[PDB]
Amino acid sequence: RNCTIENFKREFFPIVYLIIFFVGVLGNGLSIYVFLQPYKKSTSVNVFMLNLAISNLLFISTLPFRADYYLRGSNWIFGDLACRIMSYSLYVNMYSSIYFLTVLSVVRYLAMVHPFRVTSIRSAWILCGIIWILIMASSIMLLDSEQNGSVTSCLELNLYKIAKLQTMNYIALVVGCLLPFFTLSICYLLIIRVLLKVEADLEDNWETLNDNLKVIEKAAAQVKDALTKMRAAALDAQMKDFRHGFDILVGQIDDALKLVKEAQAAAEQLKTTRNAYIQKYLVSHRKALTTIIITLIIFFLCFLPYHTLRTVHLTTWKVGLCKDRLHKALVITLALAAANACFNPLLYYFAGENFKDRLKSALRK
Ligand SMILES: O=C(O)CCCN1C[C@@H](C(=O)O)Oc2c(NC(=O)c3ccc(OCCCCc4cc(F)ccc4Cl)cc3)cccc21
Ligand SMILES: CC(C)CCC[C@@H](C)[C@H]1CC[C@H]2[C@@H]3CC=C4C[C@@H](O)CC[C@]4(C)[C@H]3CC[C@]12C
Ligand SMILES: CCCCCCCC/C=C\CCCCCCCC(=O)OC[C@H](O)CO
Ligand SMILES: CCCCCCCC/C=C\CCCCCCCC(=O)O
Ligand SMILES: CCCCCCCC/C=C\CCCCCCCC(=O)O
Ligand SMILES: CCCCCCCC/C=C\CCCCCCCC(=O)O
Ligand SMILES: CCCCCCCC/C=C\CCCCCCCC(=O)O
Repeated sequence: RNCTIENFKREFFPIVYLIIFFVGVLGNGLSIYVFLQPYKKSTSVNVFMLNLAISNLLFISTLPFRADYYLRGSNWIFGDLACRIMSYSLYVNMYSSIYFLTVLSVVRYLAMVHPFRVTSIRSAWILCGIIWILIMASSIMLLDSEQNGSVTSCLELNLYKIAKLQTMNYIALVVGCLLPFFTLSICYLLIIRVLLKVEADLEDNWETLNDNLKVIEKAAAQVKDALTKMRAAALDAQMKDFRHGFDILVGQIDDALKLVKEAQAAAEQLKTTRNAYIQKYLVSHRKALTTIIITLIIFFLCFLPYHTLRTVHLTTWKVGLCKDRLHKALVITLALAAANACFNPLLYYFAGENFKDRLKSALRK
């Protein structure tokens, strides 16, 4: 090991791996504890988040061993099977995470489309199981093949595996990184488009309501006229129960008129119900937009630099050449990719589904 990158590695990896370990145990242990708290309602997004956190915490449990490897001067003492498992756990976590994130963004988009619409929980579990099976079967090759002599080396690129990984990169790069990032980019576009259009419509709706209510507030002959115009507009607008409730408000006001204080007072009750109708949409859009922005940032930080540098490192690799500068850049972006496993609970906190509700419930206990 003549190259200087090895001296860099033996100090750098123990630091970042142990930081990720402790931070990731705290975050994921607490997140999983919160998830499993009983709450009157549950959702498929809770399924996807729980699967992500379990995957991340499993991966995090391997990091003290990798740190040990480097702290011993790059000598593996944990046996051949354990080395195999290091490799396998790294890559299974990474791509299961990428797919759980992609599915989560898609789900939030599809939800913001339908704010008023167990059945989908079992489907969420079925989908998770599909993802696990496909990635675990695609990764078993790592389990097939501690190599070194006079010392025991694990975690190292070497001649024996170079051609193999050159082929596998090709697939994982395309199907495991770039295709999901493409899916995310379309999801961002669609989220922004739908959000802008819906909120423009909602502002128009609220504005016309306040116009009609200001007319009723100012000026009984014209009160009935305004209420009948509003009733006709509402009838043409036909959420059957919601429309019926608003129309019953209108009919109660129009009766209290046709029977000036009671009807004008009843006119205000539409305002709070309309504000609640607006807020339902606004909450769905907040959630979808937060999810997609945090997820794109994770991809730009954790996954795309790593896959880029990894690919070039493999393509230019030669037996008797160090390439210490490219190799150092790769080591750093590998740390970032690993660190995703402690970054993800940010998403549970800022875009969870009754996450804070479950947390406040836990705090009561
Ligand atoms: O420390 C250091 O000096 C630096 C790192 C050395 N080092 C250590 C070495 C090591 O791991 O020991 O790895 C590299 C790789 N590895 C790959 O380029 C790879 C490519 C593909 C791959 O596939 C796993 C299974 C993916 C299954 C899958 C999931 C999907 F979602 C979609 C499609 C598929 Cl197919 C694994 C590694 C590339 C460059 C260097 C190293
Ligand atoms: C992942 C990164 C690269 C995404 C950046 C892509 C840019 C080009 C995206 C982000 C938001 C997108 C816009 C979102 C909304 C609309 C309104 C629609 O009526 C025409 C397209 C238009 C104007 C989109 C054009 C493309 C767009 C500007
Ligand atoms: C909504 C905005 C539009 C969404 C789109 C934004 C995200 C693009 C995603 C993937 C493209 C990846 C393209 C990478 C192509 C590289 C091909 C290449 O460089 O090949 C090198 C060499 O020729 C081979 O051996
Ligand atoms: C992530 C580090 C390496 C992990 C290797 C694979 C471990 C799998 C662990 C947990 C997956 C949980 C499986 C639950 C999904 C099945 C649901 C169903 O079939 O209905
Ligand atoms: C990673 C993100 C890439 C940045 C893409 C830049 C394009 C952003 C375009 C529009 C952002 C719109 C923000 C939402 C405005 C809401 C205001 C309103 O609805 O009244
Ligand atoms: C967003 C970065 C993801 C990974 C980087 C880790 C460090 C980030 C630390 C703090 C970021 C906080 C982002 C909060 C977004 C929520 C905004 C909102 O609630 O509307
Ligand atoms: C809940 C996070 C609040 C942050 C406070 C900082 C210190 C907290 C650290 C560890 C507390 C561990 C909480 C686990 C105990 C179970 C919770 C309960 O009592 O219901």
